[PDB]
Amino acid sequence: MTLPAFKAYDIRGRVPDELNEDLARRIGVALAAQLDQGPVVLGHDVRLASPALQEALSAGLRASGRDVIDIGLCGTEEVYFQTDYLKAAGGVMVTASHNPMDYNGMKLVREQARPISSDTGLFAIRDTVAADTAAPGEPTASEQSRTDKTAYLEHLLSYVDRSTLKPLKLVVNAGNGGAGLIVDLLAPHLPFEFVRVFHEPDGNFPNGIPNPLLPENRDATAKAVKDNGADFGIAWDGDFDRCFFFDHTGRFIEGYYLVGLLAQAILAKQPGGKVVHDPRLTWNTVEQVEEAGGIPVLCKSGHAFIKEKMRSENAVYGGEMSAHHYFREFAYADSGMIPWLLIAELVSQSGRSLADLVEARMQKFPCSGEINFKVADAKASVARVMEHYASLSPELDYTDGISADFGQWRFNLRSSNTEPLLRLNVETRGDAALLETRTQEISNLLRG
Ligand SMILES: O=P(O)(O)C[C@H]1O[C@H](CO)[C@@H](O)[C@H](O)[C@H]1O
Ligand SMILES: [Ca+2]
Repeated sequence: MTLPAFKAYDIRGRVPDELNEDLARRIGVALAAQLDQGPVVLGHDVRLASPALQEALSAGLRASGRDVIDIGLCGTEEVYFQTDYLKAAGGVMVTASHNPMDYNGMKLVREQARPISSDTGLFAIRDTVAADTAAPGEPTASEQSRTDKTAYLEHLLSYVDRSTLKPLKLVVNAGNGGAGLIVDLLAPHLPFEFVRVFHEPDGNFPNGIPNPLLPENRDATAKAVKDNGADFGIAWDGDFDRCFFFDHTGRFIEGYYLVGLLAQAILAKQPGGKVVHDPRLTWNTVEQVEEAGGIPVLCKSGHAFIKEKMRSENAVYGGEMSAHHYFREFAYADSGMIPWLLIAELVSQSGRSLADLVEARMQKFPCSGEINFKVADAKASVARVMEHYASLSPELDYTDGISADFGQWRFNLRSSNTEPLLRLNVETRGDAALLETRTQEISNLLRG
């Protein structure tokens, strides 16, 4: 067969069956043969296995003559930023994002933090590793320990005018992932009062997997916000490349509406910029980008596609409805920290709550949120939906699965590139009853 840990965008597996130290080391040797010249930046997340996997990966790399720069415990965006900042040949983050306790993985980038996908070298690494039968060589290169985050921190703060910031009260929920360490390093430079929930890094995840979409993690943050009268709350996944917002009532804000709002914040600083967005949910983003003088640029979802469209278009900002936010000045990479700094500045400067900033957008373009399906025949399921609606003549688009625009409502339906699921997203023009009917009706066609 082929190695199962090698997914489309990255390496995800169960330790030690699909991913282990010998596989990691072999990945190190194979990566040395794919990169242009320069050192390799390594980082890892809080998971229990992640240091041992990094040590193995460093050994394979140094056996093949690449210097390693170990930046230690970190979030995924720091490997991206440090790879670009230090002009390294590439970087590797050991992490399993939001996945179960027995999982780990790796995200790989080349120069300027460009992603390595199955498309673009990750499957060439897989093939090399699959065949590499050789014995581990000895380290012929060094490992430098570069744990200082000053440049990263200074970079993050540069997005906001610190003298316009009000002493807002913010709940932060790191889910025992790694985000609280960055918060605690920024706190001395910010006027905010932080209310820290599930703050300490703990790879045993005592309070559960860092995944804010799970209702127990959701309710922990929503409750902290109401109990403390915070202005809003922020929660991250384990490696904090995803950021989720809660308004002052404790209400979870669908990542879709943050794309348009962050867009407007950015185009206030860089007028006439291009903004990259995905096709799942579109109408609110397009109108807000245009209202702000920007240019909306549609792109297939998935972080490797977004980053490339942004480079090739010189887009100032890009956003997915799955809580990934991308910034040109951040090596065209995603950050889970920049978003909430931008929102904090917006609230401070406008005198508006986060709830009021999004309220009218949510009523103007209600959406279903992402709904996932395991079905028997994904093709036959999709066929049934298209059959049922063909007599209404929807405008179709195949940029990313199927988008069907009916005028007053639309949906996107697409297979996942990382799970064997169908993902559904629906939205209407200010009609919540139509939203519910069409979402139930489509759900029925899918399952039946
Ligand atoms: O499983 P999917 O939908 O193909 C890909 C999923 O993970 C990616 C990487 O975190 C995200 O960029 C994407 O928006 C998300 O839907
Ligand atoms: Ca993540």
